[PDB]
This record gives sequence, C-alpha cells and structure tokens, in this order.
Amino acid sequence: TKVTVVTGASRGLGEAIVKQILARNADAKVVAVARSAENLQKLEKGSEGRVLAVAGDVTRPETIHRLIEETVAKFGRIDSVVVNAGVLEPVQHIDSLDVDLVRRLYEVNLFSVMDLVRQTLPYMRQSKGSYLFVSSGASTKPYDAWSAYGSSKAALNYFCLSLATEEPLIRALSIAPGVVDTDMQQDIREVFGQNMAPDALKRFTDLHENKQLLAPEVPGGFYASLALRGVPENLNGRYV
Ligand SMILES: NC(=O)c1ccc[n+]([C@@H]2O[C@H](COP(=O)([O-])OP(=O)(O)OC[C@H]3O[C@@H](n4cnc5c(N)ncnc54)[C@H](OP(=O)(O)O)[C@@H]3O)[C@@H](O)[C@H]2O)c1
Repeated sequence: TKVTVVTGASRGLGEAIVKQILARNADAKVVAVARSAENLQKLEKGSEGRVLAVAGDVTRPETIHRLIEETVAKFGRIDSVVVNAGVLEPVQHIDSLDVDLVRRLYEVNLFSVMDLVRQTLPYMRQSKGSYLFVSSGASTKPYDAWSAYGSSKAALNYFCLSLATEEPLIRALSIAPGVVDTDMQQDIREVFGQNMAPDALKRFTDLHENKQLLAPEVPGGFYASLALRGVPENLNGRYV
C-alpha cells in the first residue's frame, strides 16, 4: 500500500488528485489536508477507509506536526507528497501591491512547503518517495497583476530543483497543470480580473467561454499516476 499526502484536498485540483489516486489503485491510501474540515470529513466518509482527513492551515507548523503524527499512526509510511495548496491573491499591479498580502501568499505557496518537506523527509527517504509540486505557467510568464503569485511559483520551481539535488534518495517534480476549471479561475473571472488589464483578463474569460478549461480530473490523473508510480529519473528536479 502506497500512502500519498495531498494538500489542498478540499476542492479543485487537489480533490481531483485524491479521487484519481483512489480510482487508479485499489490499495492506495491518501492523507487529505486543507482547512475546510467539513469537506475533508466527507472525503473520508466516501472513501471506505482509504482517506485520512487532517484539517488545518498548512502555514501553522502544528498542522504539519499533527499531519505526520496521524499519518504514521494510521498508515505507517509516506510514499508521496503532492504540494497542491495555494493562493493567487494579491492580484494587484506592482504600483498598488499590498506587501502584507504578499507575505501571506508566500506563507502558503512556499514557506509552508519548506516546512512540510523538512518534516516529511525522514519518511520519504525510507520510501524513496516522490515530491510533486503544483506550479503554474505564471512561474515563467509575466501575467498582468500576478507578480506575487508568479514569483512564488518561480521560487517553488527552484526549491524543487534544490530539493532533488540535496536529497538523492527522493525524487521531485514541479508540474504546471494547464488551466483548470476550479474556484481559482472563477476568482480570476469574477473578483481579481477587475485589477487586471482588460486584454489580460480577456484571455481567461475566453478560455472559460470557449469551454477550454480542463476538468480537474484530467490533469489530476497525471499527478495521481506520478504519485503512484514515481517520478522518472530524467525529469527529477525539473519543471514541466
Ligand atoms: N487554472 C488553475 O486552476 C491553476 C493553474 C495553475 C496552477 N494552479 C495551482 O493549482 C493548485 C490548486 O488550486 P485550484 O485551482 O485547485 O484552486 P482551489 O480550488 O481554490 O483549491 C485551492 C486549495 O488550496 C487549499 N488551501 C489554500 N490555503 C490553504 C492553507 N493555508 N492551508 C491548507 N489548504 C489551503 C484550499 O482549501 P481550504 O480553503 O479548505 O484550506 C483548496 O483545497 C494551486 O497551487 C494553484 O496555484 C491552478
């Protein structure tokens, strides 16, 4: 039985990754982490004993300590960690950018990831496990008003390369999922887009209106397969 931790499992891509893991292997176990306790408890209930819900904010080290304690007690091992929790706000031009909101975005998208990797590494070394990071095309392309988010995914890509280089017993891969039909894209269209140049926002509303947003299960099946089968050595540390 392989045990995967998925952060951000209460909705969107991360929820789809959990479901795809359970669909693709009958023995696999998943530890689902996010703040929304009611959603996670429903995931646990629907998954026939194969999901352990751990509710909490990943930016608190108490969450991460409890996550590892409970995973080890219930399943005894960690084989894969899917780093999917993330936030997009603040979507603001640099001339208007609220640095306190930037600090919060980095807590979620990067500093909590450093803490999660540090605390899981002893178990992941034993299992030769794979760390999977959810990145974005914004990590290399400068979307208007997204300097905070895009810079944090650039930092995340580098952190994945650094991890693979320092820890040869594990594998690490940073994967952008394309554009995915989730609340984060809905937020772009209906909330954040008023801070974006009209032409820049029109790219995302066009994708929506043309029915080109991916169902989360589609990129989610690729993370699930990587979580179950491992990262291929020729892509270790890379961004794809
Ligand atoms: N087109 C796209 O949608 C797209 C494109 C490229 C990359 N991504 C990346 O895909 C990942 C998933 O985002 P999504 O599109 O699935 O949006 P989403 O549906 O809003 O899911 C975001 C997830 O992160 C969790 N989360 C946020 N802050 C958290 C925290 N402090 N502690 C724990 N969990 C937290 C949320 O759960 P709670 O609110 O329950 O905590 C939710 O489960 C993000 O890293 C995003 O950057 C998305």
